[PDB]
Amino acid sequence: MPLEAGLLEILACPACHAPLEERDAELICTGQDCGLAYPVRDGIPVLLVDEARRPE
Ligand SMILES: [Zn+2]
Repeated sequence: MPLEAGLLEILACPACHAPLEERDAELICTGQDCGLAYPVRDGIPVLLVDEARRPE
């Protein structure tokens, strides 16, 4: 009962599975219901919905 992987190189949002767009030091969610923004902290990206930031 192995967990699904499907190439870990595939880009997909944390929960709102959809295309992601990198911008400078922040990541922007792209897709139909996407639009959330995730800033990089200490060189580490944020994949938490609660910490996700809304469009400026
Ligand atoms: Zn997304």
